[PDB]
Amino acid sequence: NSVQQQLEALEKSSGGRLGVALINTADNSQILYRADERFAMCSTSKVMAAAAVLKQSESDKHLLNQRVEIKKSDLVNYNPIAEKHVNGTMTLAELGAAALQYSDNTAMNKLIAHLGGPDKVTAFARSLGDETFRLDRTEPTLNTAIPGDPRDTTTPLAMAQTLKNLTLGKALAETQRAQLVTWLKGNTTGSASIRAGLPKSWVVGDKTGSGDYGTTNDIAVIWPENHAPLVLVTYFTQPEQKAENRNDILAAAAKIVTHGF
Ligand SMILES: *[B]([O])([O])C1=[C]C2=C([C]=[C][C]=[C]2)S1
Repeated sequence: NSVQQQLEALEKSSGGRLGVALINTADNSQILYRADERFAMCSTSKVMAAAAVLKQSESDKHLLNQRVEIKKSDLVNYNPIAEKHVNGTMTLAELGAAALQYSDNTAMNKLIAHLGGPDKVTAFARSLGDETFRLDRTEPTLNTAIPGDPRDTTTPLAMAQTLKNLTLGKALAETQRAQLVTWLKGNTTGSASIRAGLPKSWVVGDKTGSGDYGTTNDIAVIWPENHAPLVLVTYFTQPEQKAENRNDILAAAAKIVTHGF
């Protein structure tokens, strides 16, 4: 059975909608499945927010050390790093780390509020040639992931193309590009997702995302031991609002598309 058939068989038994975009930078060949369809990004959009601040930091050498006050009121839901700093301060770099590596929502909203709001993250994405990405809301409401809702969505292919540009490509200056990579490699939240479908020795940098309707996402950059890097986006969402998240589906989708490398 072909990869396309394995992914269609995986989607069918899953009770949800599967979106996959793999980019093999060796020859820029692509494995695509619903790759032009819109999915709620959920926390995977946190990569774009941080990246935007890294871009700013190219022309402002004092930015990433700029201190930001964390008060109790700033605490939305789920603030694993930010809660440890209430009545204190975090630098933008520490916020960019917390947002990516622990999926901290306080950190995400601080980055958004610094940039000037969700529209500004959208604007940044556009400047990278990404005409699909759109961030509309702050945390946690950006995770409603309602079917048919265009807010806070993008497509697997577009997000794979942008992630490639951000981590391996021309989007950021070298120093900034290297920091984003370092941040993604040190993710702590992606063990049961794409990483679970790959060889253990492979190096991986990823940002997971989950929301309502069982929306379960993960976007990764993969460095094999004897091959060029791979960029993989795996998106998955389900019909019913209180569906269970399904990281195992992302691990399964990762294993299917990499069987050959
Ligand atoms: B993300 O997509 O990984 C997350 C979204 C929310 C979290 C906690 C509380 C509300 C939304 S983590």
